[PDB]
Amino acid sequence: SSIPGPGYCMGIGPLISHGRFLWMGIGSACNYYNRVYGEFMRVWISGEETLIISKSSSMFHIMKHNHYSSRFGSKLGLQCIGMHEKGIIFNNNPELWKTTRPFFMKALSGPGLVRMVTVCAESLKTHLDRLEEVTNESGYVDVLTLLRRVMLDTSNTLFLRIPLDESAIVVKIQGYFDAWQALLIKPDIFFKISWLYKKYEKSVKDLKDAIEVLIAEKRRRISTEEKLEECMDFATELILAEKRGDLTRENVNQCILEMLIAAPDTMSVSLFFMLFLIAKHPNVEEAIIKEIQTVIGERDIKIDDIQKLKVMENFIYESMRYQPVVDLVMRKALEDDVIDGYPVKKGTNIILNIGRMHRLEFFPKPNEFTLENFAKNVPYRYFQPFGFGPRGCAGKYIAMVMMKAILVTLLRRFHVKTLQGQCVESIQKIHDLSLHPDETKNMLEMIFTPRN
Ligand code: HEM
Ligand SMILES: C[C@]12CCC(=O)C=C1CC[C@@H]1[C@@H]2CC[C@]2(C)C(=O)CC[C@@H]12
Repeated sequence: SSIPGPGYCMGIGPLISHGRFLWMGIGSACNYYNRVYGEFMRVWISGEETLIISKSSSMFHIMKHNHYSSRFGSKLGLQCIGMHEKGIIFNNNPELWKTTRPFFMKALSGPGLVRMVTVCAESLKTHLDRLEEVTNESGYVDVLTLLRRVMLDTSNTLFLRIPLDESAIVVKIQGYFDAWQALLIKPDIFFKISWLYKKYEKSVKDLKDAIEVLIAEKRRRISTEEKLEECMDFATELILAEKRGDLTRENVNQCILEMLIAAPDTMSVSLFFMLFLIAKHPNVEEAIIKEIQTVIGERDIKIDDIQKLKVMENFIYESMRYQPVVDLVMRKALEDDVIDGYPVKKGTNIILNIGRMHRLEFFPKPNEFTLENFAKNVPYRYFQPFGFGPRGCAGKYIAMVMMKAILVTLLRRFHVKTLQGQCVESIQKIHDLSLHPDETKNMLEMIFTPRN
């Protein structure tokens, strides 16, 4: 099988397609190109041939096998944000990625995942008592900012635990994400004309310098520390690995950065969307509340409770299916292969359009939000919200814990209303690297009225 997609008009196809990605945003471009051409098609980002693929089979092949455990993107852009051959998220050096990932994987499972269930709860509680910090005169809560701050507090107290300016760092993290998003697929040309990216360069510096402060203190505390065996955590594990000779200070520093931003970037937007679904789906809200009564009562949330919360689990999955935040995934082929029908050379970029795939394949009612879609056990090869295999989401397990943890603690205490008719469908979203609300609009606030 030869490959679908636009014509290579002797060097115009590549320029229009890259330009389309820049103009529309990565995610909407992927959808455009899938809807026009096949569910398996070719495009160019910069020069290199880049496949955009929504076919469940192809997705599964790619994530399963070890010769796709790379991503891609502008080397100059990645260098700019400090992700070029450094952390793990966009660390495309196979050997260096291989050696770094285990640190993340240890921290996001076993005992740390058990700790997380209560660290999440206490953080949100603590923030819901300080609801003045986020609420209007008119009673409107800035849910996004609330969520970001608890995601950051949570992440800190589990992986690092140094005191910090919660509010300031949340704003800096947003700046870093925006920068990352901007520069990820910008052509080299862009980086020559340098009053066009100095803007972003400063966002990165601001976050990177704020974290250098924290990791500096963390270093001091480790050197003085007496019973070092007792109080292990992600930051420490890394720092100790450097102190052997396994890791580089620069790399450590990026991994710490990357762990802190991860949840503020993604969890908060997912829970936001989930809250807007709860608002406009009262049928489901009851079921969830009934389940909480049955299972938890007015006891504190505990690790053993989370498996029992079957309805909420399905709610989360359906929210992530229907309204994804991470609707697409970037890989690269490290060896040649045949993939479904088509041949794929090494160095070929890949974009798995998992958000489109969740509407085209397995589910009874793909285009409407219903828990009937998760009434019958879903095979993991028809629904990958986190990905799987050697480079799947490192937080995939702990994330589900955290989402159940915060929804329970919030919905226990507050009914959630949404201003006007506003719903997830009527929210105006940007659809570039991730899929998230356009924050330059308004009517993104919510209202929290008590229970009992
Ligand atoms: C709703 C929540 C989340 C979703 C939907 C999500 C989804 C994803 C997806 C699709 C990937 C790409 C995996 C692949 O290429 O197959 C990914 C990567 C990643 N996620 Fe998440 N994620 C979430 C939360 C988190 C959290 C809370 C953390 C950390 C605390 C995290 C850390 C990562 C990391 C480190 C990677 C990169 C793995 C690598 O490239 O080696 N994620 N995530
Ligand atoms: C989940 C994630 C990591 C943690 C974080 O801080 C923010 C994001 C959002 C973008 C995700 C990324 C992981 C890698 C993804 C899936 C891609 O290959 C394209 C989009 C990108």
